[PDB]
Amino acid sequence: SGFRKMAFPSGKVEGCMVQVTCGTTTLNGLWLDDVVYCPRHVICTSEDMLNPNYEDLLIRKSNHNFLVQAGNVQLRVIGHSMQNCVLKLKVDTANPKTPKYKFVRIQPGQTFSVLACYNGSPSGVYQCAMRPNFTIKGSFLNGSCGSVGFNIDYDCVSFCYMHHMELPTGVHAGTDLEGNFYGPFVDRQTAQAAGTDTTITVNVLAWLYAAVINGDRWFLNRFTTTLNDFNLVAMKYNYEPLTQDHVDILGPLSAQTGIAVLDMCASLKELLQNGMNGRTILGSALLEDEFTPFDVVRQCSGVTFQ
Amino acid sequence: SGFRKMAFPSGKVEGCMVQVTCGTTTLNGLWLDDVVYCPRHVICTSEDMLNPNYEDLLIRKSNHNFLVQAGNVQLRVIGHSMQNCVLKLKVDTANPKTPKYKFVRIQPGQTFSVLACYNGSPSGVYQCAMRPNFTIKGSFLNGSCGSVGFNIDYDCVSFCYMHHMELPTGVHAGTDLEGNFYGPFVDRQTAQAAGTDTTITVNVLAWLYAAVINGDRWFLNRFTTTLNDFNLVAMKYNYEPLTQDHVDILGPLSAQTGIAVLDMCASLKELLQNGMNGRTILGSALLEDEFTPFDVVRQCSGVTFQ
Ligand SMILES: *[C@H](O)[C@H](C[C@@H]1CCNC1=O)NC(=O)[C@H](CC(C)C)NC(=O)OCc1ccccc1
Ligand SMILES: *[C@H](O)[C@H](C[C@@H]1CCNC1=O)NC(=O)[C@H](CC(C)C)NC(=O)OCc1ccccc1
Repeated sequence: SGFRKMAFPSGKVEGCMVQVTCGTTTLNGLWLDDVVYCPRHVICTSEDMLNPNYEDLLIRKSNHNFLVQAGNVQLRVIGHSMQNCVLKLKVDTANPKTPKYKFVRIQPGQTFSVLACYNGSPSGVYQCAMRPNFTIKGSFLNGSCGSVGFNIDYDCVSFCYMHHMELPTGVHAGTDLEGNFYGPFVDRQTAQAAGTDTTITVNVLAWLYAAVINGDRWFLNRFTTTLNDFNLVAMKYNYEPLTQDHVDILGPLSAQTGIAVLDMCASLKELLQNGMNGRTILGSALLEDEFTPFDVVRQCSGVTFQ
Repeated sequence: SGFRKMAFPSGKVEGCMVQVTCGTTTLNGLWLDDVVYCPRHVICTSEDMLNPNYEDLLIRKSNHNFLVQAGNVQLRVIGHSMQNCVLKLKVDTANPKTPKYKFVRIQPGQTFSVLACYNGSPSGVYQCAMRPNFTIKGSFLNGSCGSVGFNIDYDCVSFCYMHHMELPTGVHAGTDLEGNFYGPFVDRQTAQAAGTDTTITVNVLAWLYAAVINGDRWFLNRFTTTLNDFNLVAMKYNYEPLTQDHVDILGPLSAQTGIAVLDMCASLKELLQNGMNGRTILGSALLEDEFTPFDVVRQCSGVTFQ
């Protein structure tokens, strides 16, 4: 037993990280088949980035201005192009270590693993949630751009995120691998505005279910509640509204625990109005919202990939 | 910026996980060169495990009773032997994906990444600390035995932990890869006693330094303290005593922040006596102690492996 924030095994993605250089900017790219993907601001200098005209900047570049390195061996750029905020470099060699993969645009509230990279070299892996306001709470330094977020189902790697920028708020913003930002963000060095962040209610419930599965059962109470009775309390506390579709997603967890979902909502309601009184749940003094119901079921049994 | 609990990239270790079967028990083994390492209780039935005579149980086994599988391909056992609580299976083929590696016995307070495995197949990765009482707070289900904990320096994998058992307390116990348990534990299914756990003071300070590096600076105060003045407060709160060698380990973090270490101890003293007053530090309502000073410096800049 036990419950930990768990990332996917990163081996399949490690083999796809390369270094992309152009000017003095170096960052990470993703090498799949004969195409390298990286953030398009690799083509900016430090002055460009305040309001870059990316089309005019890319025009001044040719294939040989793009140095791509995988370890110490290397590809040549036989073509380049811009798709939204990513650059695609067509290269000599198809990556021999290309995993089965898809590109997916994930939804707010879903989680993924981030392989943090510097100079094309993997550095660490951790789990993140796409916040309701389309930011992530990451760990990214200069050079980290082009690090990717992914899920593994099967032997199949679903890439969902490429890192581009840190907002002066301290949280992080990026694109899908077609180069479209999550959220309202643009790739320029300007003060940019994330919305109010809300707590992912269905994730908090799933973690309360994980807590019961693991012996933490004190918060379980006497009360019950209705869906709209709870949703009134949810908006008081900036929790995203709970729907019937959320209830049904929790069905498996409800059936393994024998605790009805709105029995679980009633415990959550009192935690929100009464606090935790200095006690803890799965070793945390806060309500955790970065576990999806699938994360919980995975970890609590299943938990197996090619 | 930002600060997250980060595991090492797991690719090098994924290639070493195999399935070891003997009877109906299946668990994970580690395949390095032509030797497979796994917990010796793979040779027990469900009745043996209450007080197994491992030597007498191993004698009834021969090489062909040990089914070792790496993916779907497979090795033959040309020799077996017991070293402390691990079985070593000499096998046909040297693992083509063997990384450069060493076996190390880590010290209390150090951290490592755990690659959780089931049926020889990697499932997830997360970071753990060896507690002062030689347990870890893990996430392990049935079948997880033989999963390993490791560090990466270089391209060099330092294996330090193999998982064996869950204590009725809920925390986890295991051996080094020479088969010697961390702590007083034995591999039998008996109620077993971990000591009082203490908080790793030097790790908490390192995380407070990480907090200051990342903008969380409210806890920084006015006071100072002496080493033994702090150590009196530390034993009140079951914190391990702070020594001069701990101070010097924190030197780098002190010099990047400009905050003297016993200036940092004074802030920690007031957190311990006054609580956090419902505020948070790096998004946590508790004092975190599973980051070493090296973890902090790694993540806060460096953070790069083969
Ligand atoms: C790409 O490597 C970099 C990632 C930033 C670096 C600091 N923390 C991150 O997540 N992205 C940028 O530098 C980005 C470039 C624009 C053209 C998109 N600008 C940016 O994110 O400004 C925020 C910032 C810059 C430098 C240090 C701290 C924050
Ligand atoms: C090895 O796969 C297994 C790992 C346990 C399984 C449950 N959570 C774990 O960490 N180890 C054992 O089953 C161990 C065998 C002895 C001969 C060492 N016995 C044990 O740990 O008992 C505790 C336990 C057993 C089953 C479920 C929950 C706890």
